[PDB]
Amino acid sequence: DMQHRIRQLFQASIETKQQALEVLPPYIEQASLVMVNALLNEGKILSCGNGGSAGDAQHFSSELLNRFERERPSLPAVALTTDSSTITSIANDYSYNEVFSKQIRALGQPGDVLLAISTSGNSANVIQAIQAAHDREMLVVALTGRDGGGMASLLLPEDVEIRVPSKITARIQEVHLLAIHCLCDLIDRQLFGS
Amino acid sequence: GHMDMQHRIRQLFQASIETKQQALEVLPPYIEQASLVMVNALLNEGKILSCGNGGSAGDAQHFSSELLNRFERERPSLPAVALTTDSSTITSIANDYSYNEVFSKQIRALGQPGDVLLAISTSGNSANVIQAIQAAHDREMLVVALTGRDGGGMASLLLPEDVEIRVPSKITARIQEVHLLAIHCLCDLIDRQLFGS
Amino acid sequence: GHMDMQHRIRQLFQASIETKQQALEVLPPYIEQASLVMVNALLNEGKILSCGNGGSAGDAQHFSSELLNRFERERPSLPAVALTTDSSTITSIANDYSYNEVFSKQIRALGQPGDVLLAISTSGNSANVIQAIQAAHDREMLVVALTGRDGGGMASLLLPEDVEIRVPSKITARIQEVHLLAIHCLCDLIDRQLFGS
Amino acid sequence: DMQHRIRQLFQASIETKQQALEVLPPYIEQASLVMVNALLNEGKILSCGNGGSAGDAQHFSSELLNRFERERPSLPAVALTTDSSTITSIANDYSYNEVFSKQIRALGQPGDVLLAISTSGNSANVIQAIQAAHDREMLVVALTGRDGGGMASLLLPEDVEIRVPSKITARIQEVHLLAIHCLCDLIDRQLFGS
Ligand SMILES: O=P(O)(O)OC[C@@H](O)[C@H]1O[C@H](O)[C@@H](O)[C@@H](O)[C@@H]1O
Ligand SMILES: O=P(O)(O)OC[C@@H](O)[C@H]1O[C@H](O)[C@@H](O)[C@@H](O)[C@@H]1O
Ligand SMILES: O=P(O)(O)OC[C@@H](O)[C@H]1O[C@H](O)[C@@H](O)[C@@H](O)[C@@H]1O
Ligand SMILES: O=P(O)(O)OC[C@@H](O)[C@H]1O[C@H](O)[C@@H](O)[C@@H](O)[C@@H]1O
Repeated sequence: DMQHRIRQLFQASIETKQQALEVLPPYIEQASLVMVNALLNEGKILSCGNGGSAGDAQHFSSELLNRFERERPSLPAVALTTDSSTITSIANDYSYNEVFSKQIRALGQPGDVLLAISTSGNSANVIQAIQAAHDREMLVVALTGRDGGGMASLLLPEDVEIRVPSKITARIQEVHLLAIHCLCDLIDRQLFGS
Repeated sequence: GHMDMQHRIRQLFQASIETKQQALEVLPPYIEQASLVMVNALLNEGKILSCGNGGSAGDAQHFSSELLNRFERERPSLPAVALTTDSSTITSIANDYSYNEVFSKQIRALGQPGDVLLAISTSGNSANVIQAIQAAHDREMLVVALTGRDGGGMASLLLPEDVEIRVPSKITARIQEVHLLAIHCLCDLIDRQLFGS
Repeated sequence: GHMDMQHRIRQLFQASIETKQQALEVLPPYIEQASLVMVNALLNEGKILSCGNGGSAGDAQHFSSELLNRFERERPSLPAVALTTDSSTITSIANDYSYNEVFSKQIRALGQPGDVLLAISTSGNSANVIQAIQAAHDREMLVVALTGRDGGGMASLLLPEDVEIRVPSKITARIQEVHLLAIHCLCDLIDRQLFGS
Repeated sequence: DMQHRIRQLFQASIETKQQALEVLPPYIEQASLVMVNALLNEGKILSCGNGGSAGDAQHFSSELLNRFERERPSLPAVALTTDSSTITSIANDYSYNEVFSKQIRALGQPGDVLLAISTSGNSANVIQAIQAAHDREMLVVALTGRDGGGMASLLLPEDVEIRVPSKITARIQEVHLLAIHCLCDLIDRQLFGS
């Protein structure tokens, strides 16, 4: 029974990826171009998310700040989910909704990029992070799922949404991780060739 | 050299120095009781969980790292865990439920009878820490509360076996400075009591 | 639309999909044994410690947060602790001694007989994780190792009661993708076994 | 006996502060001006350190990104000690000595400031962080103790050292924390008046 349940999970994950391969590629490519153009212009990338998505935020920032595959220079990315003093104080002093937006308002420079990760598209703090990136004239790459939630209504024409065609948070995170490896691979290829 | 700046810095140093002098007059008894609660917990194979917000979250992990690595003398690592460092845990709990549960949910899972909670707050009024204390009580843990001002809601929740180290100040930055020194004192007393000398 | 980019993305998706298909053929038995080791530890009031480097450190805290908060079903928080999140602890241990001791020193302090170590490495060759396994053994803990390639030095250290989930791939990013899914499977099996349904 | 030991610690801490008040103020002021000038020119501040010093690094970044005392806008600071994926991968892949320097090379922009914290002045990774800030044309504020170690030999004329007159790490960290509150207070006063 457990073996069957595991297979069923592997299979659902495989199917979700096959469904995502049918619609995500163009958005994944557009998002990598948005990020490469920012990196080429002294810009940096900020990432935020909650739970497994906070793990994706820092997964992305480490691939860039250290490396993805080939040896190359560190690239500028900052995860907004890791400084516990900043996060706890903001949430404590005002509200949890401001933990990312408040850092973006300080760190965001025009032309920088915000990688906003949410499987529901409905996390208040990421919705507010997107508003704050817009206030700093930043472009937004949003990794989402379901119907895109409030995050999708905030996206502007230059922003890019990568909406996983799934309603299951765990499946969604699995594609998000793959999507991030694609972005890291495409950024390296674009900046340093194949 | 600029007028206001050199004056201001001197004024801040003096206020930090004076605050420690007042604290020196009332905190020693509490700092000692608190180190004994911690030492007993450690001897009984228990562990210490710490929590706080902002500068206090910095203190929570400063404490944890002093024990897990070392304070001064070379000795084995001691069991402490700061409840403020796992961003996935913290963000998912706050995002799914409420920021008020970030520490308490971890304590309910991790806390064991006889463990100790180091609850840090300069006002004594942070809801998450207040809920952490209630969770430590529900897990039959003792609480060492580092506070300031009038103790706030944290103070009224403390039980007879708990220990409060209330800094005699209303200024958060002054209270944090004294909390850091108090933590260095607890680490020092814990080594003294556990390994002697 | 650009030639190479759309081709490359498709190629990466396919390689991720194929890797999962190969993993689907060999990992289920191990994933199940590993969930049973974890479930037994949790039932016996033990806890799970997780560690790893880079993407694997992300996985270590993803695992910890799934248990401390929730995976899918509403249920009480479960005891897990990622050994990779406390920066004060990690930096002081690496700075004073060696980066190789960052996990092992925490395990020696925190680990208890019957606890479980989730050791994550795509090569199986990270020294700190290798030393973490040796420390879990010294604390009479069982080890669940998420690896890849040929298992590396981590594989040769495993004992008969330990469980290895070795992804059939040599590519780190592919192995991490399968490690994430494996973790979702363990969380799913842990809830199933602990609360039924 | 324990009461006496505690008093002795409080007293040693008080004395160390009194000794620091005799020599630190000019450096503390110079460091706040260096930081204010960077913030006034779209620059940001990066902080790093180990152990209690990593705690100071993020203490500083939170005071700026959230707030110190008065309500004011978030200021740009990034602690390089908090993203565990970045830190572990760099140390794992190369060596622990590169955990900060590698992030500075990516994130550092000319005119930014590095707050490098070390009670000994001799931590390899902070020594290397200072070299990397110099490569990015950044100024350095170094919080140190003892004789300044390798960090002090790397400082350039525009950099500022705040060397606590103590050899005891715990005393040194106590002054560092006070020094950081001074910097936060001076930055607020300079930027938004008294
Ligand atoms: O993906 P979001 O809708 O932005 O929510 C993220 C987190 O709050 C977590 O929610 C649940 O607890 C789980 O699905 C987690 O895995 C998720 O990270
Ligand atoms: O010390 P508490 O009252 O529990 O509050 C802690 C934090 O929310 C922070 O509040 C303000 O932002 C500042 O005073 C911080 O230094 C403090 O850590
Ligand atoms: O998976 P390991 O062999 O134990 O190594 C983990 C990390 O050091 C990182 O190494 C490289 O930088 C990359 O492949 C990362 O994705 C990986 O986490
Ligand atoms: O202050 P450093 O010389 O840069 O060293 C920092 C850390 O390695 C730690 O060293 C010892 O373990 C203790 O003194 C810690 O408090 C300190 O943070």
